[PDB]
Amino acid sequence: TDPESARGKLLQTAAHLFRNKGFERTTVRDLASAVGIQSGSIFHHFKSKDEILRAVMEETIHYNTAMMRASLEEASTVRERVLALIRCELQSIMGGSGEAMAVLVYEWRSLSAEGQAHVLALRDVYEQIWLQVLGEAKAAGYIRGDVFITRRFLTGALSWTTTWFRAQGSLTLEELAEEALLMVLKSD
Amino acid sequence: TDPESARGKLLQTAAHLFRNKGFERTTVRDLASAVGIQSGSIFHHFKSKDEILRAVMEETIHYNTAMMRASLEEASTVRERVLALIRCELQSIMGGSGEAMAVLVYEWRSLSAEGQAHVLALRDVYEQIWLQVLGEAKAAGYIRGDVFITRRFLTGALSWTTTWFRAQGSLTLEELAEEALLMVLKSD
Ligand SMILES: [Mg+2]
Ligand SMILES: [Mg+2]
Repeated sequence: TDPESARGKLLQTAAHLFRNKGFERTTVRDLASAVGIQSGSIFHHFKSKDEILRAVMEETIHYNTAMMRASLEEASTVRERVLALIRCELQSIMGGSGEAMAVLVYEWRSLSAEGQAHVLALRDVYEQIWLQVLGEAKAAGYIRGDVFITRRFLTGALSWTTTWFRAQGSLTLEELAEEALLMVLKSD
Repeated sequence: TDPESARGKLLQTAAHLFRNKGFERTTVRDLASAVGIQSGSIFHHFKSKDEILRAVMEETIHYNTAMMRASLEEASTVRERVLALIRCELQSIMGGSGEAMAVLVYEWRSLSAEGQAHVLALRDVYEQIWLQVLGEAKAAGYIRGDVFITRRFLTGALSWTTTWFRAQGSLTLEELAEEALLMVLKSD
């Protein structure tokens, strides 16, 4: 969405308030004061506060995915396409994608069933990009195992990096992504 | 420890009470009634209730590790030794190792710093078995990447299986372990 539209100002500013204070502690008053409007005008753009949270999360995933596809477009070989997705995912895991991603992770349980189903639809599209690229890898002979299960293991291996990557000290994210590629591909 | 010794009866029975009710809700009275003793006699064997929790967790790890080493002893090839550790870890992740493992995972924050350092010492030994076996694999030419980082990714990939393995329906744990082996080894 458009950052200068009042919708965009509201979404982008809500992302910070939610990240800083929590969704539950962020009042409708808080958001209106931050955007320089009155409480009651918030609800000209979203049907509910729950819907603002849904849109913050949708925006983050739309952005991560757009970034992924753009990186893929610049990659012409199997090894570079797999590496592009690994790097994008790691960058998202390590606080790239910013406040609105941190909101997705910690405020997940604040979102309505209906909001959640919308955000999960976007996650489905994100996963299909992974499955396309890993399916290409499998077809070219770079992946030994089942494509869907390979993605499930890689999901866990990359996510877990939050528990240890900072403790390492001298390993960069690019080196981490390269090591992930060495694990998942038979050759690169 | 010895299951028929009063120490063993206490530890093995505490493992259930802690798993069923939580450590915090398990009173000294509860444990004494379950073992058929008086509250005050519990503390002839352990210095504290915190120490009973430490010993439940230590026993589980000692047992998992003993099982690991035994499986390794029956494996004569690199592929079977790596698979043995993957299978043992998965079996532990999926509710093998039983009540005392579930206690380790959920009651971790109830354990004292001193108890924790003891349990972490056992985890160190467990990890060194993984590093030995993966180091053998690397030496024989089966692993492309860094041994320590390969173990960190595999830790995350196996742990994450709790979030999805039941939803699959028809995949067995042995098949899951085989798929993990296909990912981590260049050949098997
Ligand atoms: Mg901003
Ligand atoms: Mg028992």
